[PDB]
Amino acid sequence: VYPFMWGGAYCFCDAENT
Repeated sequence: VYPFMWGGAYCFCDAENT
């Protein structure tokens, strides 16, 4: 459910922090 930081955050870490 948390494929972000797991394999590589691309939202809360990218979506807003590109």
